[PDB]
Amino acid sequence: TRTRGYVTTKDGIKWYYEQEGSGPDVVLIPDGLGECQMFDKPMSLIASNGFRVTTFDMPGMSRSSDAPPETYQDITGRKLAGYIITLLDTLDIKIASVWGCASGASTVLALCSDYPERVRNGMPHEVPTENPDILLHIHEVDPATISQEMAANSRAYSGNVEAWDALGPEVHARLHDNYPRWAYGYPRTIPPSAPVKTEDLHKVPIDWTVGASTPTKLFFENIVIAAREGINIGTLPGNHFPYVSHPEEFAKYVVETSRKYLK
Amino acid sequence: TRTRGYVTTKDGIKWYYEQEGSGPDVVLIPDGLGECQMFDKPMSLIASNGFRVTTFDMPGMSRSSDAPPETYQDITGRKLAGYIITLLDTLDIKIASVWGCASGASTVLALCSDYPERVRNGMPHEVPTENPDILLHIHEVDPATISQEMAANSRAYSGNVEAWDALGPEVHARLHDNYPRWAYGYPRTIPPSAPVKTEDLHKVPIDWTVGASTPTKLFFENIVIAAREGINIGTLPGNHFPYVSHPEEFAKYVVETSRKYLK
Repeated sequence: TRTRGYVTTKDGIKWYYEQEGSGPDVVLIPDGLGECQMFDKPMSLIASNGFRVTTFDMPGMSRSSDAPPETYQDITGRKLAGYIITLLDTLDIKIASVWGCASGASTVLALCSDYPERVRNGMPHEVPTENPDILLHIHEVDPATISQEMAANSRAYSGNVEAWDALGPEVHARLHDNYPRWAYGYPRTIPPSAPVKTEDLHKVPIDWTVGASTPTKLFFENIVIAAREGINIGTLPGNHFPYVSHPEEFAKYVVETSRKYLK
Repeated sequence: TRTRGYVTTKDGIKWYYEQEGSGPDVVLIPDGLGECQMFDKPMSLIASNGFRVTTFDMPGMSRSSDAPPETYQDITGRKLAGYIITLLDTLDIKIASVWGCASGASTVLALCSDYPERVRNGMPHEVPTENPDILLHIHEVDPATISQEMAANSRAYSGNVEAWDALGPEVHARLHDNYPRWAYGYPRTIPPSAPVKTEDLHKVPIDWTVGASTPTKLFFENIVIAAREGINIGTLPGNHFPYVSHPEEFAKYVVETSRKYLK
């Protein structure tokens, strides 16, 4: 059964989290928008394949908004990893298979690099390494405008607008409030903090992906870096949100990829 | 000064070709549509930097229509390379910097692999290694349908529909006649014959590119291969036709890339 609730960690964050299943641990880290309801559908699919799946809203986002200012400002992959570690310690998850897109992907990599003992295998998807043109001045306009622009951008990069709309009104209302916060703390600090250096990439197994429909230039360095480092790299259908656009295919990938590292 | 001409080579092909400038040779091999008029603007731009630029319509296409059927059936990069070598001998171009997209890129690689003495440096763009979904059965369709389908596909993937439209009605009238020809002879045999083996890639300098706006999956294999093989890889603005969509950026890429291997 899916359990849903809150837990407050020693850093002051009141986390909203969800769990389902039993078996080896799989952790699903949201993308920058910090909304874990995006994992609902695939979560059931992955859990039913023999894994305990854990997901959560990110600090200051959505239902995890009751968190100290510090937890949502000047965000890096390493900063978020530190908070995730704390959360995992509280939930007693010693080792796991970790997924993450965008800033979630940065966190995955930071975990692979600085907390190898806790990662069975990392699945990063579209690691931000450069700040995209369309988001250069996102923080320069009114909050309401940010919400509107980001709402349109996210939909456009959803990979399936119908499924994006189908996330529901409750999710979209939460996203509306996350957009400005995200813009102030993420886009400028996340990309330069990408742990994509050679010394970050070889302690644990990594399976890297990029969206099949995502314009080549956006995550082009992701591919090149992976290939050069001899790390498995491929695409997933969709764009920025494979777990929303193609939940079945997304679940299958996580299951198969994690299943191969089990022993 | 732009010279335009026709010349019949010993294989029976009546080629149509154009040339401009003086200096080291630059050859612009068209894409699968074999329409060299798409290189019009950039041709002058390249030429003005001290290069003799040569382009031509491809066998069976457009103004090089008068050609033996064999020359546009069961087409591979290697078959095209052969025909092009003969033409180069006939125009007395000994060594050249060669650009090519799609099947033109397959041709470039074949030239780099089999006729290395004739290539100063190769510039392949979007080498087909797989056949996309859409063209999976466009060879069992019919001439009017194909021209309707392909004309839209190309516009879509043009990278700039205004510029594509601005090519003119003569151009599109010729393209109209080529679509089916292209379809019966290219799609099924070009991708499987891609000269992207280890042995094909290290005899001469190669600078590989992919479209910046092209969906990642399409030429994902190109990136992985280049990176794995230590070959320079990057993006160019646009999609499939950077010479049409972004003439100045294209011309700059070609000139700068070529200048690297001069003197």
